[PDB]
Amino acid sequence: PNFFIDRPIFAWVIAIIIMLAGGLAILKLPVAQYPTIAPPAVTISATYPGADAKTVQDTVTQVIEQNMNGIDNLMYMSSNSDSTGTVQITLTFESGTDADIAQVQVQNKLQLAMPLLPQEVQQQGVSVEKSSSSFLMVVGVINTDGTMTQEDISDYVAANMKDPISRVGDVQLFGSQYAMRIWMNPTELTKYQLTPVDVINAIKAQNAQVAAGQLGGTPPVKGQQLNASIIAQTRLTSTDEFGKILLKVNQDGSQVRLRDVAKIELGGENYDVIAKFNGQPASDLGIKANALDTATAIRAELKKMEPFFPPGMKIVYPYDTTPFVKISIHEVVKTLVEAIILVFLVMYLFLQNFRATLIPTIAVPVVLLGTFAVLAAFGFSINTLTMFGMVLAIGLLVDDAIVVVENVERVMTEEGLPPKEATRKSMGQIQGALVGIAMVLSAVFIPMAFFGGSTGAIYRQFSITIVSAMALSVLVALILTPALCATMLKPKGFFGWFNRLFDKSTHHYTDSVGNILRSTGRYLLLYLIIVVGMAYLFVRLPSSFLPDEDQGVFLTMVQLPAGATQERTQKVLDEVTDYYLNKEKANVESVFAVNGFGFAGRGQNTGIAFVSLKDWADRPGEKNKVEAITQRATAAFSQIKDAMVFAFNLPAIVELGTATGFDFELIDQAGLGHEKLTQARNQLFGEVAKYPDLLVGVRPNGLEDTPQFKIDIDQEKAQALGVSISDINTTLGAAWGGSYVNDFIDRGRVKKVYVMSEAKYRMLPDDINDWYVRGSDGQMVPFSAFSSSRWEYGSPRLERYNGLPSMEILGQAAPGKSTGEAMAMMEELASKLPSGIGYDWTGMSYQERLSGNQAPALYAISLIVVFLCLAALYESWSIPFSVMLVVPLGVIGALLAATFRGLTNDVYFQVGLLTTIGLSAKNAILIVEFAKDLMDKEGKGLVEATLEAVRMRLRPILMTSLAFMLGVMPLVISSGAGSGAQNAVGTGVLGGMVTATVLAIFFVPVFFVVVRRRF
Repeated sequence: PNFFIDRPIFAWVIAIIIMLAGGLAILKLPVAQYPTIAPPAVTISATYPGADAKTVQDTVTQVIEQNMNGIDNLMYMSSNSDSTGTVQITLTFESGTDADIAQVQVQNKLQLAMPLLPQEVQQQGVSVEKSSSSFLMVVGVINTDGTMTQEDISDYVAANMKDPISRVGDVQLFGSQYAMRIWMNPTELTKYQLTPVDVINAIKAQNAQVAAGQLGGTPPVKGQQLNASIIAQTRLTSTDEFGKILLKVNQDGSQVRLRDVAKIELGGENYDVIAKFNGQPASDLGIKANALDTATAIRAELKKMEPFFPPGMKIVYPYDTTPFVKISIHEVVKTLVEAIILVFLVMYLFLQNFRATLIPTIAVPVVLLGTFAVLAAFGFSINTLTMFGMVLAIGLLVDDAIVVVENVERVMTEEGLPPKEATRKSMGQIQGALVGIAMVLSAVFIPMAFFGGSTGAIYRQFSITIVSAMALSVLVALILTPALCATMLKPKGFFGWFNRLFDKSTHHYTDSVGNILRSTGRYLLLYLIIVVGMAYLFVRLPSSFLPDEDQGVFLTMVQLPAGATQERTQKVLDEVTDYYLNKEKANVESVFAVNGFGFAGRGQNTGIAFVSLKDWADRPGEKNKVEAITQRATAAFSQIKDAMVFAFNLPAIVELGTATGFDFELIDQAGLGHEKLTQARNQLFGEVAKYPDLLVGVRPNGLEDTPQFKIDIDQEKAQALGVSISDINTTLGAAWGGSYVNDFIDRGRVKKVYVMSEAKYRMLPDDINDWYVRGSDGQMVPFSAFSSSRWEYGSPRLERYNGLPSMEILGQAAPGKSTGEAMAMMEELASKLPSGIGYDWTGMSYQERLSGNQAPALYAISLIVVFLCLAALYESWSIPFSVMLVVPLGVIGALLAATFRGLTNDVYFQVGLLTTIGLSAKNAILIVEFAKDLMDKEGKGLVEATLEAVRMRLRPILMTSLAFMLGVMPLVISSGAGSGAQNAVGTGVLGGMVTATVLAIFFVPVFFVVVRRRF
């Protein structure tokens, strides 16, 4: 309005205020390369020392799966069961809910079922926690001295850091804590006729701590004048003085002390997990609100102890992402900077007035700040993509300002109107046009919130960003612009030539237009031909979900055959470290190799290797680039190999994996039995490999049967010999498996006690015979007495899906094939199989199929609402249609690019499409808005009004367009870190806009012409 044509500063102040607010935003908000994107998933952990997967499923898990019931938004419930007595159970809860609450919903249940359970486990640990696979980061620690061991490290740590640290979704500690370990000598127990049972018991007794009452505490006596507390034993505090743990005394008189018949050692709480950083032994932490603050408070909690470390105690940040992120963000900001400073001069071109250009110079930043303050009002996680949203906001931000600029400029110079009335005339013209364009453009991005999914939220954030940005841009366009002009604007040979040439060219081209408008059929047909090629492209699409880029690290798994060791594992893992360090040294900065932690649960035949790399400024070799490195290492690890080795990159999202892929999950409905499930499953592998035209990479994520060694016990003779079957089982377990006897103390820290057989006696079938047992009467006896032994094959893995023994199938559809038709193939093959066999999909292969294929609804709805705003501006049923025909034009321009260059589809792509769409609209909008009134209220010739409108306005349509174009260019120009997404974005919008803008100038007129002459 002109409320501000009373008052220059009132709006100056509004604006300074709003920018100040956006500035307030800078600090109080989050920072991340990505927002919260996954649904909230919960996990349960359970432990049973020394047994089978089948064992627990039949003892522990199956219970839980039975007695869970009544839990909100319970999407689904998967469960693993491994043969190290470990269970991880994952329940995903429907999107947009509260972990903090369902965690409890679930823990109450986990506690319904506990007493059903053992005392071993019930006492060991039964934990509830939350899902996070992608480790926020990692830390490693090595002994530079190279003199001590990993358990030393881990013990130090736990005594020092982990608890301070945990006060953060998860902390994981590879290794274990100092726990005392009683390595049992069986031979000498036989000598002295002892089953370990006596050992366990004597230990339970000689290591404890008990009440002592007090002296005269509660009711005293008359004249009593003293009170104190008594104290009994404590927990024995040394291996040495467990050596003193007395059992027995010989009849001769000699006693029986423990130390003489076993190794009393410090060792692992367990260790089926080992680490070596650059090959040198070390230990670690996997660490997981906020990203940067997290990192920095962590570095702080670290520094304190940094000087307090023992000698040869060095840290490492082997697996990290933060600096990557910051660098990406910083340069993506340099982007904005350069894009704006371009405009700074693009004005000077057609204005040449050091203050003809400053209103735009000024406004934009204020608007970006308004967007900051938007997300401030609503939080919404300042982060990368929501920042790209700022990038694309630019030209929208730009247009209306450029517009008013040239409007007033022409009104004054073309005619000689003082600033006030010149401007207010421009306004009497253009007031509502801008409202129109804004309401239009919003019709594109608004409809996306009602679109659901993790992508649902991606679109929510990016689009609401875009749209609020436009809102504020408009508002200011309608506030301060009107006065700035009459605030600094009074009523070359390096550019004079250019103005000359511009004037010549505009006349040449408008003349070509006057010539061609007479011809319509040919160019009319060309429009449709363009549409057809557009559809040809829309069908020739490659397709994806998101890209992945160098992040300073990557990974490689290692799988050995059934039957394995830490040793045959670690030898190979060492060959790997050797390769990476020796042949590709220049980029291989370090390595964090591991032994034990598999990717399909945990085990022995599994290993994982993290790879850390050099700086972005010293890794320019495209040949020795990230993915080519992996490529060539693969061949290196597919040649002289006797074990499977995937070697590859890190998908840069929290466990979403291949989106063109799928993960089928087969289930035994009705008591068919594990064996039949396996049979039909391998059978289906063999049967489905028949169609390598739709279905590719069909491997099971589960693992195969394995030699299980059974020891059958003949109850009869056991009873016959005065024996406790319990004594049998207990000797067995305490020797071979382990046992949580009790606790002891060290440095105010309690710690565990295990009593397990010495190593070299507990490793082989024949070793069994070395074991004896004390019958009732008292005489040591072998297992050979009553023990049968044999072999078979059973699985070490057992998975279940919501109640039921289930198996997994990792697969992918052909690239030019949706995952849906692959689901059709899978159902066709499997549903044809015997009764009792059901199935389901999951994860991606579930999520993306429950809601997919709605984006067309977005675009139809936007189309509609835009038609509406059009007729609103026009009160014309007929006119709107014309301008909508502008949609397709920019489209091809982007589409063709994806083939003109090696680029593909994603979110970014849909987004740039919608963007260029709204932009072409904006362009034609004000063109026609002019021409119409220029006809009606000037009574001009319809065609003549078109020509007048285009002539009076040709320079800015060029200006703003090309300006946004040049602002976007650098990305496509830009390479290096992050350049993946950067270029992916910069490409499509240029491609589309070039076409849209270079072409509308000839057909907007024709569209309107034919609309009017056929109506």
